[PDB]
Amino acid sequence: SFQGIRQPVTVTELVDSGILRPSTVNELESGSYDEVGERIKDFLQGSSCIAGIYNETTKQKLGIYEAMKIGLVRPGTALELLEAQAATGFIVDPVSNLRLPVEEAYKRGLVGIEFKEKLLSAERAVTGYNDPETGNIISLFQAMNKELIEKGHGIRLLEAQIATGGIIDPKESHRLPVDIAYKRGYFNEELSEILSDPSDDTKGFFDPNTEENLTYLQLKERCIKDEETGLCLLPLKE
Amino acid sequence: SFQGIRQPVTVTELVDSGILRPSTVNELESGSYDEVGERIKDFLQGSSCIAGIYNETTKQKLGIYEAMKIGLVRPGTALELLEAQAATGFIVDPVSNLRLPVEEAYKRGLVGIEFKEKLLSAERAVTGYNDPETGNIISLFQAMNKELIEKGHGIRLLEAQIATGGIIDPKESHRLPVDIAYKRGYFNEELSEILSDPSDDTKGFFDPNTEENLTYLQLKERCIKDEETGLCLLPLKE
Repeated sequence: SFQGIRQPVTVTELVDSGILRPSTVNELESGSYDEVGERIKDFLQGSSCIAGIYNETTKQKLGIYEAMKIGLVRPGTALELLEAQAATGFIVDPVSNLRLPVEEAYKRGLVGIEFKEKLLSAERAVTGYNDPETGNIISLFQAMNKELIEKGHGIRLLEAQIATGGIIDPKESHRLPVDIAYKRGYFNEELSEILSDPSDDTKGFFDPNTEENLTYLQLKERCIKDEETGLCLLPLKE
Repeated sequence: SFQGIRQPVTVTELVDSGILRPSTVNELESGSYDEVGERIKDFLQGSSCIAGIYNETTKQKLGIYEAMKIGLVRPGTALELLEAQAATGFIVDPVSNLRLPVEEAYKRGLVGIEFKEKLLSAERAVTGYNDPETGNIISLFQAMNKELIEKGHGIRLLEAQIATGGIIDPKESHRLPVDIAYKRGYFNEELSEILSDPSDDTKGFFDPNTEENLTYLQLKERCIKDEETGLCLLPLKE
């Protein structure tokens, strides 16, 4: 029925997901559909992330890669935002307002050849990883529980997702309330505590201006919204 | 130890609350406290609400009551924002940057004599209502389950709270993760669904500009942040 990150989402799947109320279905059959998917938008694909940069100097908006290609953000911090962009679904171009998978983005010149390989791994936190035994699609979380990636790197991707609608379901392709995420084994309370009560390890992202470390949630709120796009933008200088 | 809405909050109470990790406690004996309460701020008192107004005309920021006293917001919508303010803990003065209980606000001239009685009831969704038989402090939720208030009015206050840190615990005086709120009988999934999938019913609040109905979450994102205060402000005109 509705459009998810990659795959379409069934109306049943969302009601089971604790997203839509049993009544709103009896209202779709004998009702609209462009408004329902408009009321439950943040779950289908998610809310805005740090789409681009906006430097006070020229008053222009820029993608993340373009700004590092011209010296306004060191290659280092560029990777983080472009990873958190991948881990939520799509790479973004504020100028044109495009949202696209790593492969498309690379064709369109929105991301470097040097970054492409890493941005192709952080996107598996969207479409799923693979189980060494069984070859079955498992969650980023289940991938941390089987030791296929560092808890610092994995944790950094989970907060990018939680700060833009909730943790994603690999199989169903959409955002999920924290409780359902717990029921389906894709997150837990031990992890919520690490974000609510951050430490010096969980300071994954770096703020260019104030030059300090913080969480996606924290950095994201340091951003300004755009009117014709809505995409949150990180203000910079020089 | 930490400061809550009204009452102080024990370090045990927060760990039980699924808020602080068991390690951060043993790390309170070993070097801070002004930073811990700075990492878990949104729960202690909460995030910003719609504190005031900002009219494009004069470029000034105003409290909600002052704007209706000069004609820039009809008495009707004034009540909504001043109720949602009460139901989150404190009434707000963007100009001076004060946060205060209804009683103090009324002395200070931030709210009218006509509104005082209603703003004194919506604050019970903060400090608790009273159970007829046994006269014990019950949750706003429990007050809805015993028919002491309309589900439309009660629902409108729960979304004001959820959009600013989470539902509040009357007894403990702080915000709570949705799952704990469920465990303690202060919310449920049947209610999350009404917010995630909102209707013409759960549209409680009115936007003066676009002139339409929406949820606190939606209206709040239509707001701009302030630099010296951080309080979200609702932009208007005339």
